[PDB]
Amino acid sequence: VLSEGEWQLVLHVWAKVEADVAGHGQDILIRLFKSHPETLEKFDRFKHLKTEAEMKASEDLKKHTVTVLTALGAILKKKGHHEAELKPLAQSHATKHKIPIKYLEFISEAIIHVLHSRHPGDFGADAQGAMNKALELFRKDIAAKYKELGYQG
Ligand code: HEM
Repeated sequence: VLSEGEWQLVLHVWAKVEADVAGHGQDILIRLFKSHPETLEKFDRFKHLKTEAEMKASEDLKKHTVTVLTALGAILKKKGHHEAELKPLAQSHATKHKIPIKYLEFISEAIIHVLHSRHPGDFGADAQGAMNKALELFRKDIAAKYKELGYQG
């Protein structure tokens, strides 16, 4: 369970993401695909993309990243009270997309990397610790739902 102080550190950096969610989204998914290329294979819609330049140029990818970060932002804003938000997300990611917990760890790494790079003013050590805790909570709660849904993860 995160403290209110920890949630405020999470939300204060998220406020900066929201200046330009699309640009942050592109950076995060591209970082994921670069660091862990196997993750790209889960996206039938995007797996044809060969290079960072192609990824950056894809309007379709950009739009998807906005969807992803907006969904995550809505979860974070619930400050742990995210049961309603996690239900549809866990179901689609377990049963339609088949995304293991390991891959959610990878995207968490990418989020932390991009925030660390872009936002040193709001992503010092304590703030990064808080974001790590928030993403760990998200992954733990998704993992529990995965199990309930019949997916090993
Ligand atoms: C922060 C974690 C993530 C969030 C918040 C998130 C959110 C979303 C949302 C909102 C959608 C559209 C609605 C839906 O199908 O549920 C989506 C679709 C999808 N997600 Fe995720 N996602 C996350 C992580 C991942 C990861 C790590 C992968 C793969 C490695 C992945 C694979 C997919 C795929 C393949 C789709 C369908 C794309 C399409 O063909 O339109 N997701 N995601």
